[PDB]
Amino acid sequence: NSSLPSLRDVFANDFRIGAAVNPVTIEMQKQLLIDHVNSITAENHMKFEHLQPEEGKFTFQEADRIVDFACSHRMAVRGHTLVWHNQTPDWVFQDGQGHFVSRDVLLERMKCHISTVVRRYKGKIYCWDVINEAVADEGDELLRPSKWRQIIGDDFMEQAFLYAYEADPDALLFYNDYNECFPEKREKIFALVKSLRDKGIPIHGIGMQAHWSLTRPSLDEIRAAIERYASLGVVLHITELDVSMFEFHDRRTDLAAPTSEMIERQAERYGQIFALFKEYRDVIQSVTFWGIADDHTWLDNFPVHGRKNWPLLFDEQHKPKPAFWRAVSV
Ligand code: NA
Repeated sequence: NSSLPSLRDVFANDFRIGAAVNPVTIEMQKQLLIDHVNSITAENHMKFEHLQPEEGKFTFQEADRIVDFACSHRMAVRGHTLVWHNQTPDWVFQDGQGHFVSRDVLLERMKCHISTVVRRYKGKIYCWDVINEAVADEGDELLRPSKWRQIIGDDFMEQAFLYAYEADPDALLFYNDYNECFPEKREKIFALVKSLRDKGIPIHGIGMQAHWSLTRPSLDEIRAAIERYASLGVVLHITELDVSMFEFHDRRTDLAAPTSEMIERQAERYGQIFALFKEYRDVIQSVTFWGIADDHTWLDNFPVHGRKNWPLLFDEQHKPKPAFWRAVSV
């Protein structure tokens, strides 16, 4: 690695380079992070259930460690995530009697969470995924069901963005989602963000999770989605990038190593993707991977528990893969 290029330096004129982390992987992958990234996201410890597990009980210790690491290495931090249909405790939606709370009460609890969390990290965290994954991933409706939406109404996203803006008006506020380049879902995401901006809501950015495979989305699809979203005037971040060795239909559990063909195609795929990101450097300002090396990835257990995946630029021994060399040479 002594003579290896540094990802953040190669892309210094193009976008930040980030990694998702937790206190354990910061220790396990510390030198790779130090050597390559200039942005960090908490993989899990800034989600609602990890910050306010019980009402009025805030547990910032893990998030604090992650921010302390970033700040001491001059890394930016993306805050992930305030309002989501997952990893939010049941207390949030319920009264003492157990019934669902009212719209007004859920808005007070949303405001209190957002205010307390965003104000704690103001001046250290420069952007927040305020709404995560509200758009439907299947069927014809615009929006996914969620208790947030059930109890407040469809203006729950408007309110979340306004509460976060009040808590830190210097932050960039994002709508973040996956399968963001499939045309039907891209059109829903575009319509939704257009409608919020058309009302003056402080949404500044779209986060493209980019939980991609070797084949999907196509490069034409990615291009079209970047152009579509940029045409709204928002900032784009690629927020959770990984390139799975398995397509969505491939639920094999048996593979103990990637084939040479998978490794080669993944290298080609990452070179193609980075070439496209560099081409859109004027609208893409950050590319975060959902990890940094193949010794830690949520894809080992999702969508199939207990297998192994190899989605990143560095292998389990933290050495560069064929994908690294193509990514850095665009
Ligand atoms: Na840029």
